[PDB]
Amino acid sequence: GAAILPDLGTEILIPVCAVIGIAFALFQWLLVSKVKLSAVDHNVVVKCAEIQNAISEGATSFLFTEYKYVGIFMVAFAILIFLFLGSVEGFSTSPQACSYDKTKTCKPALATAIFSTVSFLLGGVTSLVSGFLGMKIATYANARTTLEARKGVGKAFITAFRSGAVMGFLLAANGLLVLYIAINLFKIYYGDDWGGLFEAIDGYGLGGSSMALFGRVGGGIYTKAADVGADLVGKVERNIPEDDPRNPAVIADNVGDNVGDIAGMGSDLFGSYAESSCAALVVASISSFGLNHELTAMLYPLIVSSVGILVCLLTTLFATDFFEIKAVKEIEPALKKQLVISTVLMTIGVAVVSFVALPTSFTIFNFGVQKDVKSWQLFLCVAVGLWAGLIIGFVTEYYTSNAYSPVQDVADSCRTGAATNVIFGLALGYKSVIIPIFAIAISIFVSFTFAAMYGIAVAALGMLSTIATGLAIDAYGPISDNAGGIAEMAGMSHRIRERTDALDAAGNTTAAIGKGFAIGSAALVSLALFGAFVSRASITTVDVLTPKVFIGLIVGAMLPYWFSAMTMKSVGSAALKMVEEVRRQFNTIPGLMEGTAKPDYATCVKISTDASIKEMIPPGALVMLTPLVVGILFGVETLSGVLAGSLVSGVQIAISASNTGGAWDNAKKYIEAGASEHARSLGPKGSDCHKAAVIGDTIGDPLKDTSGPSLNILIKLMAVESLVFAPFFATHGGLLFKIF
Amino acid sequence: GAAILPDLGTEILIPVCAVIGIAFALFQWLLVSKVKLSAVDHNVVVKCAEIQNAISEGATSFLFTEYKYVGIFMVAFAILIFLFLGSVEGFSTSPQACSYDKTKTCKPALATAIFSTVSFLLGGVTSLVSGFLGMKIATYANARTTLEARKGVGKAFITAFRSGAVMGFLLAANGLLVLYIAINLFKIYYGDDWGGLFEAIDGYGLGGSSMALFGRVGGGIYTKAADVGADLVGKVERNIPEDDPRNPAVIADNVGDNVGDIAGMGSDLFGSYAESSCAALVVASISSFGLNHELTAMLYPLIVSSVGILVCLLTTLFATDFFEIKAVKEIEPALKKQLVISTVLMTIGVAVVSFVALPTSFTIFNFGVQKDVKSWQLFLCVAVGLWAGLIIGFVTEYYTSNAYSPVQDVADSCRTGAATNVIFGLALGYKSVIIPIFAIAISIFVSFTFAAMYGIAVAALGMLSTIATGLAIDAYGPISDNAGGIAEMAGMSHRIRERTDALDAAGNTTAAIGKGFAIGSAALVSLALFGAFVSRASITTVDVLTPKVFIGLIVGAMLPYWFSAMTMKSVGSAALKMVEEVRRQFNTIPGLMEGTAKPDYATCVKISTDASIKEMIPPGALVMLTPLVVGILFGVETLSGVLAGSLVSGVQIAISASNTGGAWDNAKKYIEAGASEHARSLGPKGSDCHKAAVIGDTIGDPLKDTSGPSLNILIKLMAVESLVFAPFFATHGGLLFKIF
Ligand SMILES: [K+]
Ligand SMILES: [K+]
Ligand SMILES: [Mg+2]
Ligand SMILES: [Mg+2]
Ligand SMILES: [Mg+2]
Ligand SMILES: [Mg+2]
Ligand SMILES: [Mg+2]
Ligand SMILES: [Mg+2]
Ligand SMILES: [Mg+2]
Ligand SMILES: [Mg+2]
Ligand SMILES: [Mg+2]
Ligand SMILES: [Mg+2]
Repeated sequence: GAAILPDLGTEILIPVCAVIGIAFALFQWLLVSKVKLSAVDHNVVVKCAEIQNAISEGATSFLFTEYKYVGIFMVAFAILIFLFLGSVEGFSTSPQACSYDKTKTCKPALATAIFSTVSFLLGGVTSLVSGFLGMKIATYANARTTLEARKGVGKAFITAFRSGAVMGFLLAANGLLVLYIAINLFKIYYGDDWGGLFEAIDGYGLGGSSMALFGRVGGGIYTKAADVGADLVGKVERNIPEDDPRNPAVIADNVGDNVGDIAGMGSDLFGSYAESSCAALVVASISSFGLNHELTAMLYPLIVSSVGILVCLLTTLFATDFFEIKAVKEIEPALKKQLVISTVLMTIGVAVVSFVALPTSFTIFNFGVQKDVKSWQLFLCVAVGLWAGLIIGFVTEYYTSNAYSPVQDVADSCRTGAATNVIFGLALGYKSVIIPIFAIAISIFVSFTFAAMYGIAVAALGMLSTIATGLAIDAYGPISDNAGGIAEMAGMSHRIRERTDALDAAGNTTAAIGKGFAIGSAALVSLALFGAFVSRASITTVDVLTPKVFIGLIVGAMLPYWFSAMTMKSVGSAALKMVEEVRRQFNTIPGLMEGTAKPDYATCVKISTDASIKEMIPPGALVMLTPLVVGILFGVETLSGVLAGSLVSGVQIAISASNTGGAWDNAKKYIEAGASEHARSLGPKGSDCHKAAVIGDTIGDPLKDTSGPSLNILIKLMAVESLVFAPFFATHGGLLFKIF
Repeated sequence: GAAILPDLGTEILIPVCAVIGIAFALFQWLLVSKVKLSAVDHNVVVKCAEIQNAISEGATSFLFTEYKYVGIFMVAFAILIFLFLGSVEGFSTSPQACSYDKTKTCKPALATAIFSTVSFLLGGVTSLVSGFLGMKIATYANARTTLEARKGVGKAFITAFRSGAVMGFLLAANGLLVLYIAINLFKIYYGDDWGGLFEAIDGYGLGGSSMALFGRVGGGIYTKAADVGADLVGKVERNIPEDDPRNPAVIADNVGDNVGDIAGMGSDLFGSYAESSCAALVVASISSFGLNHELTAMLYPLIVSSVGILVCLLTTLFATDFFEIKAVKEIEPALKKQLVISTVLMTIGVAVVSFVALPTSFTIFNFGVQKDVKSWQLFLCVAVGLWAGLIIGFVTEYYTSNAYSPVQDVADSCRTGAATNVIFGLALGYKSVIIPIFAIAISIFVSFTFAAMYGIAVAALGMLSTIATGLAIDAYGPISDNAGGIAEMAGMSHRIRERTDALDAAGNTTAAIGKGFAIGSAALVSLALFGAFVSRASITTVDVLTPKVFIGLIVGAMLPYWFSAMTMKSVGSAALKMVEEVRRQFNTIPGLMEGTAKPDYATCVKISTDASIKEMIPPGALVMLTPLVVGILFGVETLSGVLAGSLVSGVQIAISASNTGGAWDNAKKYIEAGASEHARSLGPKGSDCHKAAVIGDTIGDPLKDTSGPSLNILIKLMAVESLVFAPFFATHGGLLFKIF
């Protein structure tokens, strides 16, 4: 049954919304361009511009190198997709009867193999663009945030936030537009074969997350090598300020914020948005929407996202135009209010979309059967994802902000040395998983009960319906981070660093929240994708108490630990190298420590470049080889276990790692700031307590910036990879069992 | 089909072996008594005995206190077993159809509710006795190991190993004898109802692990509060030797070794032994062995354990009589030979038992169907468990001994400070899980394929078939640990401390191996119990892709993290208080640092005492309340998800935690001994590298001695607890779904 909103209306609405989002991004960039600087107080302005250029150059240079390797891997893997999918039906060009309707004829499997390859490359390119554009605005907005900090913490906040909004709206609108275009283009070939249309379109998220994996891990290793090295020798050893221009690692550190926390994060969340959308589309395509060719209801997830962009635009105006920050204590609540307002506004918006873009009754594919579903039930499916997100955001704030007791007790434990700081920090992260898990569990139960895998996929999208705002508050952080780095490097007044420090602490919490959203939506979309895989692979039942499934389960649960071992070890080894280099320069360049000789920044940049480009390979291979090795050797039943295991296990370590690291960072910020008697009693900077906090922070660096956040990609990527390769595994896989 | 060994032979063989094992343990205690000392070099022996008495008193005092609370808890919980199990049949006194065969009449459920309570209390008491006896021999042989260290390493090794043997054989023999006795007594009532007999007997393992959970957590919190406190103030802050008698936390530290690493560990492994034996018994009881009332084959597990005692006795003779240690490098291989020799001899033993105590063909219950199994197939089930163990031991030795690169690299990373030491340590533990998981997975596949749940249960018992030797090599460690503590506290020669340090380092490795066997066997037995739970609860299929099972799965995966948060935070807070107290004594008691005034040990003993008794409660509650809360509220489908996720997730954090902790300890021992130039280059004691290693070591302390090893109990305990209450949950549970 047709919805109120006709198909042509949907066809107009979606790109209009994307255009509006792109326009809004450009406008914000324009407003930020009003902050002027150049390399040609004149001296402070000039110095900021020079440091900005060093950072910009370093960041652009790394991504080109990273993206060159990743893009080569992408072409290699696209060929694998083509051959494996094509081999299912012997590359025949002959049409076959639709698996979703024997009375109809569908396009050849071969076409789906081709178009899956196309959408995969599309997703990879779009994901690269997401990270690059993010890096561009971040490296443009950093120094401008620094200069605005001369006028106060509120002005600086607005520059960093407007700029964060540039990234969020660009990424959400571009991701939406590309998907919309691909669908209309692919439809020209597929015609009424919507099952094949959307199965092919599903490659988009596969490409998105494939590149995101390397961007997150590569970017992650680069930044943490520099970060740990700079901080340990500078702050713990040499008793100099963080980001001091004498420190040879400071440039790599600040470049790192852009290539990891920005570019990597950007590709990462694009993968999230793409997979959730695509997962909804596949299930709907063989549900009544796709069967009755009802375009509007079929594109329900895209309409939700179209409205999300608009909702986030309005929300943004509240922080950008309706409220002023005057005191440091107002930053975190400002940020939180963006999550609150957008959620409330999006609840309404989702109700509107459910009311006008769905028929009141319809059916959803449910493991071979068409399940009767009502539109108010779908509304609750996406709304439960939306509200799970907000809950995750609140709990994550409680655990990572130095405004609350958990982080303050972590800082407090520094009184008894680094070891107690680490014990308290590990305990905090472990403890922090409880409510997000419960939130995710509730979201699963509601959405699974109402609309099976579609409901779940649409819950994932619900959690990411406010993605423009999520990205904005998140990207705000590394920009603020760079601003303090630039302030120190340019020798600005201590008042400037205090303001940036306030901004930066809030970004710590905000980064932990973004990670919570990414993990939450990854669990959701991966479960949806798990169910879809099972159908696509002709599995009747995934029975945990069979030998094949159970070994998959316990092995899948182990993968996130293997992945974490590799990434942690990489950062550890590179940082060890970094410390040796930094020590060397301090110990052997005359005048360096005295400030009359300049350090060699390039050598540190090279160390984090070499380690990242090299060491991103094995964990990337682990994730993407796993479904192929398990699918081909052991078959779809064992692979089923693996998917379930990696999901339920990976999620726990991802959450605890990110929050522990976030907590160590803000525990350190708390001591550095001395904004209360308790904080001051832990100081001043350089005290044993401070140094214990720095130890904790640097241990948390790879936890929250390399392994932790990348785990959500491990999960969601194997999930979509297995779905895309399901027919191939079902037909040609399980060799070990076929032999014996 | 009867086997070659008649029922009467089996009835005689089992206690004969137990008694032999008891005799052998007593013989060893005797040879150890040959080493003489008394508080009535003369002044060294006297001081050694006054110190031994101080430790013995503190350990006995805490155990009584701890056991007081646990026993009280044990009685309360026993009342729940009676009521809940009794409620299944409305406390009827009438017989009813067999749950395994409705054509037959069985003993009333109410009877089984009573015999379950009896076996529960029996197991609890036997678990208490297990811990207590271990503590007795350990606090007896510690000073004897010290005094004998005056004559060389070999001499001190033997005393420590003989004493470890006492605990290993007493525990194994006693655990067997009690089980055997309880089976014969219970059979008096049950007659031909063997299903009901062994269903009731299954309470034995429930009592054993229930009470072990508190013993591992309570003892673990006690010991680690002292350990972290003593080491941070003494070694990191005040630059004095480890175990220095001036340190007021040193008595609590050394008491703790016996109270956690010995008593808690002993209960822990008794729990492992009992659950494995019992789980095999419940499946077999409704297989052909139980239905045909063939006593020999039905007691296959107890006959395996009986031959295990004999094999281990033979194995012990090799380290004890046939060989001796001249060089410290011979210690670790000596202990590993115990594992290799016992594994090989037991392979032969299990072959013989399989050949003489089983019919060549029989059936194994398999989710309703009687499955045809051959004796050679059962042989491989127990053998694959046995060999999985040896593999796990080798891999664990590789990751925790400082004779190999991973630990040496971790020690090396100390050159760049505590933060790199910690990052490397975390990475190592994450890495160490790969092969054990694979070993476990292979064990599952083989045993599940051949003989379903019975096969898996029997793989679990195979891994624990050399439990006496396993316990010997492990218990050897803390005895050595204490011996070095006594050496330092008695101001003995530096050369004495060097010898015990060598003994101690090996003990760290064997303790990590012990934990691996416990985690390996816990995975196996819990999977077997899981399957049995599913049958007993009348679940047709555990379908991962249902709302009820999946929310169980993800939540159950979260539980080990929640458990770790509690236990890590408890140690952190307790250790923090300890540090403050030790500082207080050093800063306010005149003459203390100088050596002319005595420190108040009692205050430190009180800190760890108070913290442990209080803080053992909530994690105990979490583990014990979970099956009841989920089973009653959500039902057996959800609890099924919980059990699966708990197992596959908990195993990863358990292995990684114990091995990380072990690694940091031995990295530290490596630097402390300086037995190579690389080791010496990181020294000497008090260096920045040494201090960085001590930081890592004290972070690892709660990881490997509180949270990590208790995690295996969390898994195996919820597993039996679920099976025992299965009829109850199946009848009266799932309330939330029955209402709305
Ligand atoms: K940040
Ligand atoms: K030990
Ligand atoms: Mg830093
Ligand atoms: Mg940074
Ligand atoms: Mg920074
Ligand atoms: Mg930060
Ligand atoms: Mg950092
Ligand atoms: Mg210690
Ligand atoms: Mg100790
Ligand atoms: Mg010790
Ligand atoms: Mg030790
Ligand atoms: Mg220790």
